[PDB]
Amino acid sequence: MMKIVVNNQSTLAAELMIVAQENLQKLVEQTLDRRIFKAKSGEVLPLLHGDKIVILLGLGLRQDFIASEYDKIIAKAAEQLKKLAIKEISVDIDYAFENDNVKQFTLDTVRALISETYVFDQLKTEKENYSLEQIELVYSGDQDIEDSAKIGSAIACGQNYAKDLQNLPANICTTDYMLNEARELTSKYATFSLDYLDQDAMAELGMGCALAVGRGSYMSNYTVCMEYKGGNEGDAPIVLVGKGLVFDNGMKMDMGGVAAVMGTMKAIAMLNLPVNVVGVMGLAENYRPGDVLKSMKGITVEVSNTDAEGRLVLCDTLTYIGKYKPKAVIDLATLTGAMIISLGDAYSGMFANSDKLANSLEQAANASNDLIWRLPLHKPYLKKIESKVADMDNCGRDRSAGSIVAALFLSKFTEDYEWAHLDIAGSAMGDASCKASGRPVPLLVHYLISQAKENL
Amino acid sequence: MMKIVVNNQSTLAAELMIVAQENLQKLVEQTLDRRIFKAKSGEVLPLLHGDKIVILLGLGLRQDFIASEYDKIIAKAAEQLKKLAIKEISVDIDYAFENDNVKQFTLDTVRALISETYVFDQLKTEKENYSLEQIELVYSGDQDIEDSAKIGSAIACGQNYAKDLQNLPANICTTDYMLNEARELTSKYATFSLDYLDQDAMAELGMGCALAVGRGSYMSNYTVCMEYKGGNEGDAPIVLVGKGLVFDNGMKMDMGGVAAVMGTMKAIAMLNLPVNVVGVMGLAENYRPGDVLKSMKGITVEVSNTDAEGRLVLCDTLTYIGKYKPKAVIDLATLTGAMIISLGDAYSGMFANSDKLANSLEQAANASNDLIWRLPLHKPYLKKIESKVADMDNCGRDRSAGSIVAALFLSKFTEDYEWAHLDIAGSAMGDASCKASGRPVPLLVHYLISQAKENL
Amino acid sequence: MMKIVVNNQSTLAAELMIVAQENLQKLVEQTLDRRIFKAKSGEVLPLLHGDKIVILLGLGLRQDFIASEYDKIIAKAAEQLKKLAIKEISVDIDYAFENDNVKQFTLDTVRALISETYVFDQLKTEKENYSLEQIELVYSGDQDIEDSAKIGSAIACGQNYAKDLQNLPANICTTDYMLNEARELTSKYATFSLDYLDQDAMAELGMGCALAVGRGSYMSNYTVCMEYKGGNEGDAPIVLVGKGLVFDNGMKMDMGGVAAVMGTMKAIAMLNLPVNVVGVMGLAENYRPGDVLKSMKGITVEVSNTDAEGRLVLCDTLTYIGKYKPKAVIDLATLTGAMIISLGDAYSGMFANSDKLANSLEQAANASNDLIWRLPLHKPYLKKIESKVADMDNCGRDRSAGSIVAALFLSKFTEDYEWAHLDIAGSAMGDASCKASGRPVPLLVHYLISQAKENL
Ligand SMILES: [Cl-]
Ligand SMILES: [Cl-]
Ligand SMILES: [Cl-]
Ligand SMILES: [Cl-]
Ligand SMILES: [Cl-]
Ligand SMILES: [Cl-]
Ligand SMILES: [Cl-]
Ligand SMILES: [Cl-]
Ligand SMILES: [Cl-]
Ligand SMILES: [Cl-]
Ligand SMILES: [Cl-]
Ligand SMILES: [Cl-]
Ligand SMILES: [Cl-]
Ligand SMILES: [Cl-]
Ligand SMILES: [Cl-]
Ligand SMILES: [K+]
Ligand SMILES: [K+]
Ligand SMILES: [K+]
Ligand SMILES: [K+]
Ligand SMILES: [K+]
Ligand SMILES: [K+]
Ligand SMILES: [K+]
Ligand SMILES: [K+]
Ligand SMILES: [K+]
Repeated sequence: MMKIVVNNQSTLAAELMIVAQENLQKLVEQTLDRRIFKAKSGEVLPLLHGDKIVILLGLGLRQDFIASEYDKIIAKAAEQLKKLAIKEISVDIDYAFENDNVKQFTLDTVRALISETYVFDQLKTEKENYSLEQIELVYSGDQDIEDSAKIGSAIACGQNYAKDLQNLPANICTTDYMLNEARELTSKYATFSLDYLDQDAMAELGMGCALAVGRGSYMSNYTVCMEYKGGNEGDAPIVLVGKGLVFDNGMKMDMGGVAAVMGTMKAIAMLNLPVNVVGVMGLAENYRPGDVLKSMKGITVEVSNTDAEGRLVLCDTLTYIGKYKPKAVIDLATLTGAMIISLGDAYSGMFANSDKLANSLEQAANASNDLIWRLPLHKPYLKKIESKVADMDNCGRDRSAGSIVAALFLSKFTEDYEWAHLDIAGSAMGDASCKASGRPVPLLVHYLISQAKENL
Repeated sequence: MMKIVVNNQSTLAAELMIVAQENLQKLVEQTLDRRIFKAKSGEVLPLLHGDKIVILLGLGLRQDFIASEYDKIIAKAAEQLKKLAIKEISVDIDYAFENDNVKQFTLDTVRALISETYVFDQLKTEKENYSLEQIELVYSGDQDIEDSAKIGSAIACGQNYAKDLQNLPANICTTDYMLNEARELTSKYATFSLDYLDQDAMAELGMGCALAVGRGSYMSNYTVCMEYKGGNEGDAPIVLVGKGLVFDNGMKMDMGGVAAVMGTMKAIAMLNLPVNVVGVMGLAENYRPGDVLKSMKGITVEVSNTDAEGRLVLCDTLTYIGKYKPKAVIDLATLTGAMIISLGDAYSGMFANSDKLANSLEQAANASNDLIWRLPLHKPYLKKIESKVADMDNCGRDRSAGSIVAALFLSKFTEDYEWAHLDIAGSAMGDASCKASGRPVPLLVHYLISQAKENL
Repeated sequence: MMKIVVNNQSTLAAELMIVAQENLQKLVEQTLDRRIFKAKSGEVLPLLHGDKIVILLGLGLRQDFIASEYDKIIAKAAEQLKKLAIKEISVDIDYAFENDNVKQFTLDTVRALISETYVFDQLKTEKENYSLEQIELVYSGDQDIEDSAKIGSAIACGQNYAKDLQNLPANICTTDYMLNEARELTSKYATFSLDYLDQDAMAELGMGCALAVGRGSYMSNYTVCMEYKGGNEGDAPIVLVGKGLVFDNGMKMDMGGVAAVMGTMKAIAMLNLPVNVVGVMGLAENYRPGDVLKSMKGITVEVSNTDAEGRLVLCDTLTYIGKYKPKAVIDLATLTGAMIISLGDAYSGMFANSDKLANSLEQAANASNDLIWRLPLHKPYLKKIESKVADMDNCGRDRSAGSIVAALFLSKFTEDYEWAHLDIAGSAMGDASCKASGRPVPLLVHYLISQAKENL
């Protein structure tokens, strides 16, 4: 596997010097060796002069530094690593910002490095044969950063797993494929258990909304539950709900919901978090316009928009998970294109029926720099999905407050939970980058770690 | 004019009873007179039984009550008022919610009544000949509500004026027409003064962005400044900047920016606020794709989107107002259609480069229930308007984070102010209601009143 | 200015080693210094180890090498040059392909280097302040390459000038601006003379097609002629005709036609070619659908497509240039979007009414690797522009054989010349690269040089 260690000097054959612009001069003294690299944000200079390779990466000035953009900077170094085929790297952070707290910066540096050196060649004939085998984090200060490195490593491992699942094509990534992934993941840890419903079970429960979305398909619906019993027995679990509609459209809406749940379950299992968590996945493949379905809850839904099938899967799943008597429920869905227009790729939009939960997610977002922006769950917009023939419509007649309307639809099914909804259409896919990001795995693991600490 | 008085009993020939559902029974005792009206939110029952007419209007239960929707409820009564031709009305609020603070509820009731009985028949041959001549607010409690009524009245007067200006057609509402409105408004109050630039003056200042938007038109550009010297001489003014691009398109983007500035200037003049305020209006009428302009600031702007001309007018105006050395600058623009998708009609989206200012606007929004939602001014999205041939583009190449991008463009021109930008495309026009609302006049007057009090 | 010299060893402080993969080993012996760079096509490795910087640039294997793509490879080195701020560079070509003839490779290397280090910051506030000041071409063989370097230099100077003109925005690049460029260029060389027609002159000649295209605009039409009298007096000139419709649309059709004429006139003036050449520019700015115009030739043209105005300018200009009694006439026009669909960015599509001329252009294209593909001037497609009300239509009723139809339209005006038409919509702009290329300046200068040699 990947070796992550921490040390107070650099001992590998290649080194990556991460340099704040205000520390450039000091670095120069310790070393126009002087003039050539100015340590500007994202600037990269590989010095192959010594027998050992040295790559300088600039951060610019503290006052211009947006932490949420740090992956984009590390990306620059990661290209050089791949290009020079460097598999073992010492990462010296002594010349970064004095102000920044080292623990989070360590966590982030390790995470971004492992994340940005990710490669997908599963379906290619020519293999890249490149990956990092070792990172030696080099730090001279007095702070304990060992664990931070371990966590950033685990998270990056989960983001990359999420990326794998988002990158698979729909004909390979079938509902059976996903069900098998859940089996293979749960088999690897004694703390895991797997429960799931097939169509028959789902039909006995009256899950009319979710079953209708797959009605026409050859791929079976499944509601898959990975119970991670990290915490004390009987303590209420945190439930993560992911939407995994194969071949979903809004432009294409990928597996990001379930991909991030998988990625998050893997990470917390690796870190062995002392918290109870259930990862739940609603699986289906893509029932005419105007049909009326009966949800498990018993609310009748007129499906006015055939494009909006993803929410139908999420509503029955959200009703079903109530059995867990969850302390919190967070769902993740590449749910609306409106989200990209509202916030772009940088933020996951979030909606919550609980200020306490919203706050915790906001703290996790600040800590991890996996950015969220809360949007208002504005009840009067419920009128936009009144229906002539049914209890409610699934979608408004126009595009206005689209994401809000979608969250409101779901909110009819979650009134008994403390609940948050992350619309990750932008944050998971990009907005024209079109690249799997593995988000919001980092946010969720920070949130879960914070909840796990509150346990002790 | 309109008579607003306050009294502890009802003495006019028609009465409007505003009834919380929890107080229905109590109202019945004081009076199937019983069974017929249930005081549901917005329910209306006119009793023409007595010689005096009595209209009952329900509020539903406290726990279901969204204050920001109160105009929609009052609207129901206002239809009855017009239909029954009632010009003098006693408004009894003793049966409304006990919990609600009476002062704000009084202010809101008076405002909504005057606002919702608004009529526009200026260009019609058949006149409605309807308006409220007198409201007697009836309240039995110990709170002093006289002033609250006066304020709600002034605000509604400003909203209606704003509605008039939004409702005028572009061929009547010329830049000259607007300039004359500013003259007529400033002539009515000793506290007002008028300064303005014509094209020649604007060209001497190098206002290349704003001048370019009107370059082709017969209607002249103007930058119109209404200085309201309510406060102590030499105290830094609050500057309100409005975008008034005649015949603007994004669907059509109306005069809402300048209309709300006008409405706000009228209201604070009527209330005689002890605060220094300058209302500024950038006027122009609708220069090919790809042109490069030099702003007054000297930044060069490639105009990639011919639709996005409104921001060009706002940037030069924002630079120009710096002369005032304003304590705060708030601009208002029906700027993007993206806003309607993000938030719909209920919220003005806001962006701020100052947390202090954002907070004050958030307090005003809470107080008045003229809702705002802060969106993030996310600097990395500046990349979306990098330009090959110029300092910057005016618009991104796609629709993503559109409103944010527009705010970021403007933010390049306001780095020296505490500054907020209200995108009122949704809140001023509706999202398919398509009706002038006079917003955000109510928000701005609350904000200004709060600032005026902090003066003493 | 730029210093270009030739030498048999490298004497500047930075060096660029251009390395064929089959010569990598040999280079290594002369020098894992070994393992790291594999000389793959476009691979770049800057060695800042010595006091002098050394950049290695790979070509891959001879059998995989497409010469027309060489600029894309040089581009890789040019980024490093700019990034390391290297202004003086020795370019060693001894390790390139043995098979390639050195003269053309020298010409191409110099041209691509100067072309790919081009910067446009005319309208920017922040200047790049970067350009090559000196290239020392290093070659150990027995071939005389001095002149080749001079020519490649002149051509790159013309391509960059063309790029400048394509990159200017329409509001800066007015018909007056272009007329002034022709004045400034003709003033710099005794061999140049300037004749031109304004609108009045054009109207006396009956140029009804060209005048109609600008009829509505403020920018005047001009037909601008730069007579370059390099050759013997009285010898028939080669006429290059360029279409320069400001703000033209098809997506946007730029100044590429006149830009390349300008660039070509500059280059041959610098090289002092002993050939008679007239560069002619039809200038206008953007007359309803269905109008009938009388061309100078007297053919009546129904303008069915308002988008197709560019050809109307070209037809009157083509008639007019007959006065020169030209030996050959080549026109260049970003004329159809169809071209990009047919051939993409790599080829200029060409049409000719003369096999002799087509052949010469094909030889120039082979020599310079400024690629052309001849398309058929298929007379039966003349039926697609038959007109009910006029001699002919300007455009077909559908998109089929669009470029061919456009060439056929023009061919009605050139039956007395040996004539070629280059549709450079793809080759000048890119197809989503969207980048000015300065093509086909290189092709035209090779053609002209070849014609100049045939003179002696
Ligand atoms: Cl990994
Ligand atoms: Cl959906
Ligand atoms: Cl939507
Ligand atoms: Cl609850
Ligand atoms: Cl923990
Ligand atoms: Cl009024
Ligand atoms: Cl705009
Ligand atoms: Cl937009
Ligand atoms: Cl400030
Ligand atoms: Cl006050
Ligand atoms: Cl040059
Ligand atoms: Cl054309
Ligand atoms: Cl075509
Ligand atoms: Cl001939
Ligand atoms: Cl020659
Ligand atoms: K297990
Ligand atoms: K199925
Ligand atoms: K949308
Ligand atoms: K006055
Ligand atoms: K004008
Ligand atoms: K939009
Ligand atoms: K001359
Ligand atoms: K003209
Ligand atoms: K086409």
